[PDB]
Amino acid sequence: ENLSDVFDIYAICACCKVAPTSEGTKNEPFSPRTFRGLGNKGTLPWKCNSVDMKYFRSVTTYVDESKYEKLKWKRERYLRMNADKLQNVVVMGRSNWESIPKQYKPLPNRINVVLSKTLTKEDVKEKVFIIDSIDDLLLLLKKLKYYKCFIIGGAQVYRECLSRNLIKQIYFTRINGAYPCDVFFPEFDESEFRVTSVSEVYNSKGTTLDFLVYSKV
Ligand SMILES: NC(=O)C1=CN([C@@H]2O[C@H](COP(=O)(O)OP(=O)(O)OC[C@H]3O[C@@H](n4cnc5c(N)ncnc54)[C@H](OP(=O)(O)O)[C@@H]3O)[C@@H](O)[C@H]2O)C=CC1
Ligand SMILES: CCc1nc(N)nc(N)c1-c1ccc(Cl)cc1
Repeated sequence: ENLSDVFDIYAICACCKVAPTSEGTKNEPFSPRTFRGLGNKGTLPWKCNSVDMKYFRSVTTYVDESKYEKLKWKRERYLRMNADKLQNVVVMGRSNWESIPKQYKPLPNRINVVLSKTLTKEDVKEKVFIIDSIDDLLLLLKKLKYYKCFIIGGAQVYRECLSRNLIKQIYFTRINGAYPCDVFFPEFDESEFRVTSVSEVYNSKGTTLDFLVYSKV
């Protein structure tokens, strides 16, 4: 009855502290969420961060063949009632797909999926599934051999999956720095997600950061 568990749908993101503004109705100097800044002008708020990229890459790439068996059965039973290299699935919005550096798209060692009702195969020469909605993602997953399904961006992609309770875990990176932002991470029922992993602190050129993991418990 839990699709996020049956199809191992997780979410991964990186958020920073929002940089204040002296004009407008959007300045929150006492926000209860110190880390809510997701993007700024179609780009990352902090630009580049070697550690986070390394972490994100590792996480969304790692596969354990010695664990797929259990997963295959879990999905077979559900479906009831192709010798393809085992890989994870990454799901992104059109913007995110259009920002990836040419030499990184499609994401290496990963099955890429882009949510869009505008793009077409004719215009994208790279291998990647294009879907109209989350419902189509579900369909795709029901008939696709993969390890885990990672949602990597952006705002609305995250917001629809949460509200539809399709998220088993959340990989949350906390960038410790203030940056101007215009896109933020959506809010969710914190109560149904308990923090199950708290990493040590890390440093990326004076900018500290850490990695958390919440599990729908
Ligand atoms: N720090 C982090 O971890 C992350 C940061 N970001 C940042 O976020 C900003 C991008 O934000 P945003 O424009 O929201 O990004 P998206 O990548 O979601 O692009 C929006 C577009 O994606 C499509 N889309 C989004 N949701 C859906 C949906 N539910 N169904 C179908 N299509 C959908 C639409 O395409 P169409 O119009 O073709 O239908 C849409 O107009 C950037 O600055 C990026 O760097 C993004 C992810 C993670
Ligand atoms: C390395 C950035 C990064 N770090 C973390 N922690 N989570 C993410 N989801 C992304 C990310 C954002 C946009 C694209 Cl297009 C690909 C990945």
